[PDB]
Amino acid sequence: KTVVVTTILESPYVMMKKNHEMLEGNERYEGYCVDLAAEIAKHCGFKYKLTIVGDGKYGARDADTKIWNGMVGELVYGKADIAIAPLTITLVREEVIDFSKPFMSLGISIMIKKGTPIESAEDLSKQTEIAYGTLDSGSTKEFFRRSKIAVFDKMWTYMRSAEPSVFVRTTAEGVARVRKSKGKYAYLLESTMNEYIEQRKPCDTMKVGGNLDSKGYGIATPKGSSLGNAVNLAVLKLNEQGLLDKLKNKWWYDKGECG
Amino acid sequence: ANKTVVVTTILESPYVMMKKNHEMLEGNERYEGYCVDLAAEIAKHCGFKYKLTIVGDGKYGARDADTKIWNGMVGELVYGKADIAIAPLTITLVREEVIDFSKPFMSLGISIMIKKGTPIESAEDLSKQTEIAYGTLDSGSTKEFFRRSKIAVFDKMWTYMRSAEPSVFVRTTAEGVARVRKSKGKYAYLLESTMNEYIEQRKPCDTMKVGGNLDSKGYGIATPKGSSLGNAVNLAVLKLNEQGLLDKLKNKWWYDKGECG
Ligand SMILES: N[C@@H](Cn1oc(=O)[nH]c1=O)C(=O)O
Ligand SMILES: N[C@@H](Cn1oc(=O)[nH]c1=O)C(=O)O
Repeated sequence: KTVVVTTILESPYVMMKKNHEMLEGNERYEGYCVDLAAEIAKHCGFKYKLTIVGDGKYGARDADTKIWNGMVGELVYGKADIAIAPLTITLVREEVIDFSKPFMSLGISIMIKKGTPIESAEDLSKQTEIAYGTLDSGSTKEFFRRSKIAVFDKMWTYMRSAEPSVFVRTTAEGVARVRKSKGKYAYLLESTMNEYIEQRKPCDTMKVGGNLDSKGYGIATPKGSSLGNAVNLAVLKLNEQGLLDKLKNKWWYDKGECG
Repeated sequence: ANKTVVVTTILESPYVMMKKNHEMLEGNERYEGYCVDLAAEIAKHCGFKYKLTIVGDGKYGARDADTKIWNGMVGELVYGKADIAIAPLTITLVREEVIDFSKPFMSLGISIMIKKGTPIESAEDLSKQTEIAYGTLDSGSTKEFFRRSKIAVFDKMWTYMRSAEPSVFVRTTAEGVARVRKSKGKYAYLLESTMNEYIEQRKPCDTMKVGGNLDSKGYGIATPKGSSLGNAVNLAVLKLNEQGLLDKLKNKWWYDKGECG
């Protein structure tokens, strides 16, 4: 049986190849997770079909309906057999789906328009001139909503009531907002996307401060899936062979169009 | 029928260390450290009583080629001598094949420790010279890394280390640190970044971590394959990290009382 892989269009993990309109199937995409999927499948011995998550979200649980959306939802409801994307390993998710050991490390970080008067999260919380938000339906937003740390708590109180909305539908939108806000908007996103955007034209953004936390991305499968074991061992072998580092260098620093 | 959980761990600073008056203390009270605190937090969150026991052979864990017998903490789990391992045990493929690991509670990578002033800033530097000797810890993931690497530079380093005389391998991290400190810069030690940065903050502040890490991995809490404690332990680790506890514990044992400024 062909394995259904749910993923999300997020640079440089999964992107549409140039001329993708005349391409079909898996050949339409390119990126770190596209290469990763190939390696995993190769090591686990299964054929697969890449599909972009329907609602374009990562995965959150609606406090009301208590339904899961994004990639997490597709795994939970049997729409997909596995998730191969920059999906953050978290407690709430781990309670409904399984995660392989992490294939990449990261932490929430700050992205600013070059020249912006901000060096840390604490800075952002002390001022009101510069707005700041996060992605929706993701682990970053949850981070602030559940944080009991003074600074983060303060930032959350501000963000959930900010007007206009400081939350964005996609990372691209958060980035575009920073670039077009003349420094009046700072975006909170994972260090991985941050450092990637940092090395791309027009090279007008940069990462400031340390990471707010430390965690990783994991390949996810429906709770109690037979693929779980082989996938986990595959991630470990790939990391030990140095493949994960090669892929990281290939989609991140190689083609460094910035200075 | 709830029973006291046997925790195998290892005397490795600052994860597990003997308290000052350890001889006036008994049981778990004899020890202090990052993993001692971690054990308490996990036990609390999972609701179990435990007994900390230092691994007999003082090794992390390796499979003897030929007899296929595992030693160290990994062996304690495999042969049922312990119920769980709470220590800086590196999550690796060969180990995950015989025991279970929770998600990472700490991140690290192999690194280089030098005596200050030593003319080395990378693994490549080490591989192109013979004046400065270098080695790793025995029965661990670092030695296995070089032994199994297909990467040119690392293969070259392993080829040199495995046959150097006298032996460049040490039985304990402490022995490796001593060798770096007393060898006038003629010895460089390969060890995990975590131990490296801890030592860098200890007197007499004569060692330094140089270059980036050779890899990126983590430490996990290990349990015998199929253990019932597995699930709860994994979740506990995740909750602790999200609460910021783990970041707090590392600063406590690494920097809060650093001895080098
Ligand atoms: N990897 C995140 C998605 N997301 O990307 C960011 O940069 N922030 C954020 O929430 C997830 O798995 O929910
Ligand atoms: N955590 C390592 C033990 N060890 O510590 C080092 O610094 N190198 C090394 O092999 C393991 O689990 O085998």
